[PDB]
Amino acid sequence: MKLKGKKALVIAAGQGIGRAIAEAFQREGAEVLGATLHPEKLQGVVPAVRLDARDKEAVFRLIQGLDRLDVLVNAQGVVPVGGLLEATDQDWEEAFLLNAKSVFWAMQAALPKMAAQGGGSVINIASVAAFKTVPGRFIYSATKAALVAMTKAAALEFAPKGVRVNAICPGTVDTPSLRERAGGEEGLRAFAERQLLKRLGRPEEIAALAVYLASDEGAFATGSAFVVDGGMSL
Amino acid sequence: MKLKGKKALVIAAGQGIGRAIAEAFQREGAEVLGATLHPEKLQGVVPAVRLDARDKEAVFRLIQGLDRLDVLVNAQGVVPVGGLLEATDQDWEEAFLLNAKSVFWAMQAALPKMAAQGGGSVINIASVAAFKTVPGRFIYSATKAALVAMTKAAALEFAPKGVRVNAICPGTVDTPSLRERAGGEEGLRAFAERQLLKRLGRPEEIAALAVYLASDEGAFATGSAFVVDGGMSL
Amino acid sequence: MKLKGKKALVIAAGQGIGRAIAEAFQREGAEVLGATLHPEKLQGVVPAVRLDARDKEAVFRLIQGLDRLDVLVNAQGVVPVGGLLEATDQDWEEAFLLNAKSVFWAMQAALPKMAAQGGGSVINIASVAAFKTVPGRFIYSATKAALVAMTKAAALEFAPKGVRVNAICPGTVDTPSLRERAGGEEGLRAFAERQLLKRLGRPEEIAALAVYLASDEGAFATGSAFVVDGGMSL
Amino acid sequence: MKLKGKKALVIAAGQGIGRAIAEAFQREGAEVLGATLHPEKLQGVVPAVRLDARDKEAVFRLIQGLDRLDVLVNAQGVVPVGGLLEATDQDWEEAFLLNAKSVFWAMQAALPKMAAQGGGSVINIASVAAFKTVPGRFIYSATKAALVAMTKAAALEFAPKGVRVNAICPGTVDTPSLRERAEGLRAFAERQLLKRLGRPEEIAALAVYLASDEGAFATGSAFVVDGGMSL
Ligand SMILES: [Cl-]
Repeated sequence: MKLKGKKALVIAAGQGIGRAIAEAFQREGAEVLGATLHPEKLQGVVPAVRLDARDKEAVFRLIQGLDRLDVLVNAQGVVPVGGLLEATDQDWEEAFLLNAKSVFWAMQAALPKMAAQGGGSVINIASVAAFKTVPGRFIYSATKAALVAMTKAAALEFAPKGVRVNAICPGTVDTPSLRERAGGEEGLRAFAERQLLKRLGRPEEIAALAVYLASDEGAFATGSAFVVDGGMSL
Repeated sequence: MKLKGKKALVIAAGQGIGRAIAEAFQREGAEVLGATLHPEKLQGVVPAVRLDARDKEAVFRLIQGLDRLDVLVNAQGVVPVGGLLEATDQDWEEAFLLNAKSVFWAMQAALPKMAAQGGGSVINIASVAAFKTVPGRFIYSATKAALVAMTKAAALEFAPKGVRVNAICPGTVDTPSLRERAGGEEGLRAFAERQLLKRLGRPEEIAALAVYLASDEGAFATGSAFVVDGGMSL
Repeated sequence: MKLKGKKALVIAAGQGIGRAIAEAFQREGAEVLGATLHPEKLQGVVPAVRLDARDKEAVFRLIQGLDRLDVLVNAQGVVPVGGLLEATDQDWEEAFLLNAKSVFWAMQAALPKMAAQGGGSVINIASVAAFKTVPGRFIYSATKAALVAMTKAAALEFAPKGVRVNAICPGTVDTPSLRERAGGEEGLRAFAERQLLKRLGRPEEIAALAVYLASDEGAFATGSAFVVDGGMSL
Repeated sequence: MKLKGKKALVIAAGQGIGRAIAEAFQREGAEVLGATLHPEKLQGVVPAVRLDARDKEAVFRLIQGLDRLDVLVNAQGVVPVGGLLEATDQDWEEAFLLNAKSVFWAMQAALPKMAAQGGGSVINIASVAAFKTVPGRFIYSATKAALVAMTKAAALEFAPKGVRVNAICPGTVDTPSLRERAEGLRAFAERQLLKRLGRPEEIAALAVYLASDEGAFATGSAFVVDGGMSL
């Protein structure tokens, strides 16, 4: 319905938000390719290709190899944990690489391609951590603030070329990566109890917003950072 | 099919964004009640009722008279024109009454009722003027900043009761009221030429986002202000 | 030394933050006039004039009657308390009148005057409530968000004239009116203990920032909102 | 009189905003040490030491070697130019190292020390580019947004220990680096609302407030001083 005739690439489509967005896009009629470290995770759900988003050459090769790209979703990311003194140089470099530099490359590859094919939509999954300080997320927040600034910079520069660039900034969403950090879904029951809404977000809730941004009806949004966080940053 | 179960009330559903939202809500399966000063405009389009949002008793009577209310959309508003010295006390009183005070009343009426029924979704149509300073919008900008603050306050307070409260913040959208502002359709191209995208927003672009926020998929968004402004605040 | 040869008007200079600003201004060499409902509180401290900031005519008459005005400080304000359903129309009208409309009037009177003399500085005392949602401040936060938007709108309009307009956004500051709504000392003390810094802000901490903004060294700040809130909005 | 008896370290104190801050601190009574790649620029005027802020070991050694430290200013930085496609990975690495990672290190060294010795004030010189998008500043904007996020994170974590952490976010300030980037200045001043560039002294006076006892209620703040350019 809403994405028929659109060609989409979703980076880190193997699980969680990335996967939910790939599945939602396909449901709305998009031709979707899910790039991920573990394409077997997508066996029989969405077309998939192996991609390590840390690999610049592979990111440029994949995007430049596509015939047409209408929507690019950057869902790749890692959540280092720790306050200022717990954080290490290795945390810093790993997180800035995957959370921000990877997206830099993907946009470098995709935006000219898109501009030269008329237009497009780029959707970066950031985090509410870009705006809201919480304990033990020193490195993570810095990477995500960088990502939002980059989203807006790209949006301004390519607006005259028909390419929209936006970020979605989720709060705490129940994902496989969250479960392994918090120890299963009843590990999650504790923190879900602390939320205002007494529950955690769903990947589907984030995917539906991405569908909007990818759609023809999302075409007047650019340079925006959409917070979906259950009121946690209030 | 995103709203098939839901009862929605749209205040100022007669034209522009409010009407686009009402029509879109209708298309997505919702039972819509359109309140407006001119109910004839919704004849054969959406069920309607006559309402002057400046009248506190009328606002409370309408909302408290409803059996069940799943979605409330506050699309009422006036756009006074002028810088600081051109602005009058009459502009101030009229704009704060309609743009802000009437929403205060609508929310006072609706949020307890929604709280009791287990949840719901309130959507305030604010403006990017709440965040982005532009010339000749002194009063308008103050009212819309007030409105976003109220949106967040209500969101925090009723999040435990499962009632979401969010704002959409449009940029320059082609509406009957903008056209009357611009002195006619002839005055629109000047506005469009100032836009990064070289075109004005479409009310449908705002409506699609309201559908997301009214839907079950929007249930993790609360206290957010969604900017859809064609990049103008970059 | 820092405000030598400056003429300053402080509205609501009779107590709290307003008084600290007037005293600090005078210490730094400015000629100061403290306008207040209660001029008796300033005798033998700063030159004083009776002024009810709710009275539009009186506000214009005082400001237009001054020979030269280099600095205007709007420190007037009231803090109603309550959530959405506790808040009243009385609260709304009173708070919007004093916190926002009176500043509208004062800037209408002052800014063209300052613009004609080639520069000046307007300092509005807003609140971190303009940005940060806290329980029980529904009306207050709305009025202060309005005030910050007005600050920026005026700043943009009069920047080419060399007149700066800025807001200081304090957190919880120890003032007679805070103690009037807390108790006097005992808690009061309870609230202080619970704060991040385990103390309330001092009026002098806001006043020193006001000195910067009023001074020639503050001439490159305009349209800014300076948060001084003991970290409470983090 | 605003900083009597305070001991301050200013990193990249050799020119521009860092230099103005070091001189202002001294006029306000502080004992100042200016650290810089070019201490010869400060000599006779401000006590100075050579420091390359890119060298992690050097940063920790200087800071942990100080007797006492009441105020730390991170004024180090670089402004790469270019849009998305112009920007290079080398631009990225060099700007994130100096603009952000070196501040990470300086705070890791200084904050625990301050916490154990009666608190203090850390002032990071960011940029209004952290908030306001302008053409040709893709990398720069990313680094300064990271820096503001870091400022707020550190401020929350160390508020309970008497340490304040704040950022000043300048607009376009007349500095030797700007002049080299750009007479030249004129064309860039014409397209400013105030029809002129910021002065380093205008930033420095705000740093004095933040460093002072009267600035102690500010923490986690990002103070914009940009001539209205982000309006
Ligand atoms: Cl008073």
